[PDB]
Amino acid sequence: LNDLLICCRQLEHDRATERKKEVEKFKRLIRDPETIKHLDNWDAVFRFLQKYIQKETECQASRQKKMQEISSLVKYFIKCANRRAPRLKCQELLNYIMDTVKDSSNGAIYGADCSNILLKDILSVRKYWCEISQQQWLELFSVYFRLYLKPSQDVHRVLVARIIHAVTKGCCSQTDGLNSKFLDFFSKAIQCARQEKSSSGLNHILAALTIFLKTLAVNFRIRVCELGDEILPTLLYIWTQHRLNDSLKEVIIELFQLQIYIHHPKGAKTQEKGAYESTKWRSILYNLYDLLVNEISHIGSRRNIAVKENLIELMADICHQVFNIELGWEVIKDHLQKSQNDFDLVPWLQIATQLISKYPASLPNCELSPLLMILSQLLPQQRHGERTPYVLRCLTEVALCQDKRSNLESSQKSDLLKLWNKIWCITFRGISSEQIQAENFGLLGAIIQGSLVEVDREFWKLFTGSACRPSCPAVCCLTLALTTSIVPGTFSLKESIMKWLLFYQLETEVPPILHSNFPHLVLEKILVSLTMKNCKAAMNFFQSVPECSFSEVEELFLQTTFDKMDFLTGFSVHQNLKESLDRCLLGLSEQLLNNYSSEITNSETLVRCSRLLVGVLGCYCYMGVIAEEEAYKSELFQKAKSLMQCAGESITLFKNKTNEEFRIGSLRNMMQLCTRCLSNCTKKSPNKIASGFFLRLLTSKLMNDIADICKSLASFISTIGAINPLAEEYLSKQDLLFLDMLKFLCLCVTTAQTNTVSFRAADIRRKLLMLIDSSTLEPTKSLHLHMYLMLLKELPGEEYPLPMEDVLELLKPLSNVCSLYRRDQDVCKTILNHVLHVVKNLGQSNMDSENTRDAQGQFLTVIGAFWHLTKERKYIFSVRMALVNCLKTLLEADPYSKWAILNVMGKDFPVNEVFTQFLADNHHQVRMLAAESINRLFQDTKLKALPLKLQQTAFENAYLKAQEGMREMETLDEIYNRKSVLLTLIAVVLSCSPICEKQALFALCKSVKENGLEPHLVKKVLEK
Repeated sequence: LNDLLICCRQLEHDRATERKKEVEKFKRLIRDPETIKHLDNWDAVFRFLQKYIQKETECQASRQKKMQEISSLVKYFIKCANRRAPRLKCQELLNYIMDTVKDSSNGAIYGADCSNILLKDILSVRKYWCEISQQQWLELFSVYFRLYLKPSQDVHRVLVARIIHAVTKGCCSQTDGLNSKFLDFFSKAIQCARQEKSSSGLNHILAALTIFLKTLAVNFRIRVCELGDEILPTLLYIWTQHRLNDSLKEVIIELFQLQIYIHHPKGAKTQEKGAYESTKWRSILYNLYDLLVNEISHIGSRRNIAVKENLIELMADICHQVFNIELGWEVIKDHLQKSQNDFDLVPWLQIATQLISKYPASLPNCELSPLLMILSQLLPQQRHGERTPYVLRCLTEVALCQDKRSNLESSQKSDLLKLWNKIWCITFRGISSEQIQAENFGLLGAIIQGSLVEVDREFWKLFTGSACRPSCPAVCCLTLALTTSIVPGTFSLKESIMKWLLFYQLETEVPPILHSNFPHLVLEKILVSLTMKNCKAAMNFFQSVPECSFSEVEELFLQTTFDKMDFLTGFSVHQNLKESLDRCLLGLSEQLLNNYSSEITNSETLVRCSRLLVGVLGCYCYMGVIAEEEAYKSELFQKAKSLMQCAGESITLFKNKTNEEFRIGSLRNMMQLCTRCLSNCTKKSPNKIASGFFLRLLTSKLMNDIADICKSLASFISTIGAINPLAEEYLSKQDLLFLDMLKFLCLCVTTAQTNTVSFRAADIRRKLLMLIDSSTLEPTKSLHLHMYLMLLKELPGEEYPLPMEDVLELLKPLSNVCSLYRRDQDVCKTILNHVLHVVKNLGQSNMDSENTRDAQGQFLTVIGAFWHLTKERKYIFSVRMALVNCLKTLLEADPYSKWAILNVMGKDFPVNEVFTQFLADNHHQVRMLAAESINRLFQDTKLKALPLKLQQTAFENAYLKAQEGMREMETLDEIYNRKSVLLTLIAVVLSCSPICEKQALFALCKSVKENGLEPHLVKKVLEK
């Protein structure tokens, strides 16, 4: 250490001729013991190299090579300094990279190399990706945009843009964003892009602009609309003039879609329904429709003749926004009719299909009949063409749209009935084709569900014999045929259908139903209902049970404009058929059992068949045919248990040969199947009873083997910016398998308590908690973070809480984990989202021992640390939203704040008082989440109300906070946003509280004149 420093000082003090050899001497001076003893410093040798460079650069073109050399040297040094871990501090290295490229004296290749080091070594490391402050991000963005905007053109310009694309992604996701005054830069980069044909970095500049606009859309929406009005004509001109590179057009389409989303949130058409309108925007919309219409009739817009879907969605959005120069469905019908070849006809079919599906009200009922006639004329060509699957999908969308309308005239309905009968006649013939089985059966199901065509006896012949194989579309059409019709008697047809569904090929192909996954409890319901006295009643009874991006910004816009307000809103069975079904099931199960081999036979097929058996039993037990106790003694249960035993030995084999990789593919599939076999929902349904039967299937040995393999698997050892540590690309096949079996074990432990099972849930839960033991758990490891997060999310349950010791063990590693990932915003948000599920077990103070108090304090200190850091401006709006959600859950679990008090700096804060503070936040999303969730302060929400004084003081504090947020105030967007929060809070209080109704109404009356609330808006709220 000291000797190395002395040698470095001597080399630095040597003469230039001596320094020439001293460079190589210092390069070779590094060694493994030197690095081992140097772990802390590296900054000392960094400044040594820095003054060496500053002295060398001062002393023609002959210097250029030297520069290259020294560049390589520092690069090599960096690669040697940060190879094992990022020991080198980000700050001074960032300033060095800043000022080496800031000056123009350095060579262009030197600047390109320095930018290469910046991109590949600084911005590619998560730690440096996080420790960069907001000022550093803004200065790097500014200087690099100045570099890009320079008139000098080289290859490195492209590499400049890739830096900016990175920098913006680092500025919009790790800090509170960059100021809106930076919108000029991009605008400049756009305007010059009009002149130069090269457009070296436009592909990355526009992609970074998309991220900036997405971040800058929650606030300053009018500013973004004006920016779009400014730049969109230039983008249209670029599209028309440019060489049309696929990446550039793809990014431009994304920008156009973002602009449409911002202007028309979720299809808002009129200004009074949430849309923002301008004359320039309307002209832009018409020009962009013309551009898309022209560009669609191109070879590259798509062997395959289908236009890429993003173009189709953009075209459909534009058409919906410009349909009422006159535009309408007339041009679509004309293009559908006149076009001869399928090249120019498929795009219009796709446009019509997407427009009808996304906007069912966009097609007038007067034009429905001509469209149906055109589609019927387009169906047949005596054979199967390229256009047929698209025509079938368009017809399916039309059929689904028709059934959603009740204002249809009788003459119109009777005319459409004839066309639908003709359509059925056309499509039913030619159903034997395997290529369009999905589309054909989808059209048939759409027609049947709406009762558009009376089902004939020929239809029921489809699900018999070898006419068609059992598939998801065919079974989904059959489950609607049973729902909306009665099977004819051609004891014979029902038995034939049951045999067709359960037809097993004798002696080695698996039956088709076992081969492919089917929707849960869909085959079982059909099979059970086919044996019932009244098939249609059984189907309807089964169907009557209840089941268990930029969209958020559009919802926030709608809430801000107040167009969206979430608040203020026994049977009898044919014995012969029942026994025939049991005979078929026994035959299939024993056929699987005998054909099963310990090595070659698949495992997910056995699990699928056992799922079918237990689903049939659960469907029978849901009705009055069979009780649970008798179902436990049925031969179907024994066959399912044997199937489970056969499947378990596949896991048992893997328990020893963990090194295998081909086993993992099947093991993951079978784990997913077993996971979806269960159901955590508690409402009585066939799903719950089937899940109970499947729970009783599992044995103790299989569960112990799964737990042992999970224990073993945890002991093992391009992208724009740095990779998220929670990213899926860090997960190997074994890691994914471990995550699957961990979820399966968690579900089994959670839902075992309701029934009586062969395995002990306590031991498995003890092993699961042993997985996150302090000695073994390494939070920095990617797999261990996922495992801990999954355990935090899945283990707690309000209905049957964890023992307080188990909850204490669960929260034990939380503080260290949060300390480790303090600077990572995404990981902090995920941790806050996942720790919210502990509050349900935490809240119950029935066993108010030392353990309950300890667990409550342990959770509250972690939440208080996050709140204190948030007040210290250490977290972005996403972490603030996660914290608001956690505080909302705490308020739900303790309305009176008996125990939900967080202590910071020796000061106690009730959660109710803290939650009000977020009403005056600097981000509109957090404000409108707090305002929308403020109803927890007025009702128990466990729907009893709260005491008079508590409600009064809560409303007074919330109203004062909302007023204060307004008071401390180009800026039109902020004013509108603050008024929206005030009005939303008052409306929520009015809707959720009869005690404070008069007070809220008087507050609204006062704020109409004091805070300048727009009367036309509060009137709209008051009408609702």
